[PDB]
Amino acid sequence: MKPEDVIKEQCARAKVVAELWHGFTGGAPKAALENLVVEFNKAQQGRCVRPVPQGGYRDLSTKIKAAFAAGKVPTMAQAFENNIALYLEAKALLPIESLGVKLQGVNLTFLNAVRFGGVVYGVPFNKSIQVLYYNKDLLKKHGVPVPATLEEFVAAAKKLSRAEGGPVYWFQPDASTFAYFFFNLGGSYLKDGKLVLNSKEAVEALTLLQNGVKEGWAKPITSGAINQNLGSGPYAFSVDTSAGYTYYLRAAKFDLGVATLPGRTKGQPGYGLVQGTNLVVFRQASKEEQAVAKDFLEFVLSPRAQAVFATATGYVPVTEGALKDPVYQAYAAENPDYATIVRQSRYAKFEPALAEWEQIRFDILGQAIKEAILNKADPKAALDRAQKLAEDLLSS
Ligand SMILES: Nc1nc2c(ncn2[C@@H]2O[C@H](COP(=O)(O)O[C@H]3[C@@H](O)[C@H](n4ccc(=O)[nH]c4=O)O[C@@H]3CO)[C@H]3CC(O)(O)C[C@H]32)c(=O)[nH]1
Ligand code: NA
Repeated sequence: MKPEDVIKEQCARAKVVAELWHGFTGGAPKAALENLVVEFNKAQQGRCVRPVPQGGYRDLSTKIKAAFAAGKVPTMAQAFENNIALYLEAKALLPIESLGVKLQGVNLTFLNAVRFGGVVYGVPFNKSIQVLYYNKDLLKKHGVPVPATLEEFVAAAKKLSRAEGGPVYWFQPDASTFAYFFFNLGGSYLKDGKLVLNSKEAVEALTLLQNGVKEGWAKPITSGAINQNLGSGPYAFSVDTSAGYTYYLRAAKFDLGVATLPGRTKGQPGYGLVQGTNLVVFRQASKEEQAVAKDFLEFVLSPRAQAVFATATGYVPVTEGALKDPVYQAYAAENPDYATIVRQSRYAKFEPALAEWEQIRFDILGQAIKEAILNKADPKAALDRAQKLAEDLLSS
């Protein structure tokens, strides 16, 4: 019996059920969420959370949009910072501390990101950082150190690619991969509060990827996740969400490494994109539903729940207390990758929290990166188009 079967049963015998719409399609993240919910439901007296899978995160936002039109929101959902900004336009969200959920010791990297007009509207739950995944076997084979700088990263990819006869830096042509290169070549999306997609650092970042493809050291992955493509051709590195850890581990036929991101200099690791989601609570939910939300959120923020979630998935523990939990400690003592993910979570950048950001990152920025990388569109012309489309979307 799967944990979602156990939850369906707990929920059947409950007098209040708080629905939690999420965007986990399976693997470790879906299992860890459900296991956490099973445990919460068991300590309650007929008060339950029902996790409802809505597809991926994009399917999730579309389902929540539909929910607003219909006037039937769930009690909780996962949200990106930009989803929070959008739901706040609708005034759809309960201030988190109005529930009496205590947030002291939540990492300010995550807590800052859920604060709008000084008010916290989300609980950091499943927060990821990009890390460098690598093939320790293939690097040892050719005597190539883990690269510490972007310069060493490009040299390693070129040297390994020539040795193995194939592009060893694997990347998705998407906003998430672009963010790593953009941020770490000095880029910033907002200039005096205006969204700029076509700055010289944008052009430089997209050019580096496109030159990578031409020169034969960067391999665009067009079909499924990087971890879904492992096994065809030599692989040295990717830059990818920490929540892909269990996916990399299950798929890898080689000894998997995790490192901090290459930076401009050895003085500091590069910045990683913060991804995954916060839990929000909808004004429309009943007093009783909101009360279960309140208890669920205190449970999810407990050191044990965060320790178990983070060690099962590769997400970043969102609390100082999680790091002092002995379950976390015992995982970290036998697996240094958990410390690597925490170390990398210190060098952490967000995309803009604009209501329209979801549409822009996929259908505009995402497209322009695909045009340059897959159709050999001029990097600057592809981003000049993106800038034009985003300004049309954002205008007035
Ligand atoms: N809607 C919307 N999505 C957004 C936004 N910002 C970023 N993202 C997407 O967040 C994903 C990273 O979030 P994360 O929770 O760190 O990782 C996910 C999965 O990515 C990852 N996974 C799943 C299957 C698999 O084979 N491998 C694997 O690594 O496991 C986790 C649960 O699904 C990226 C994925 C993307 O959709 O291509 C674009 C990115 C936004 O603002 N809105
Ligand atoms: Na999955």
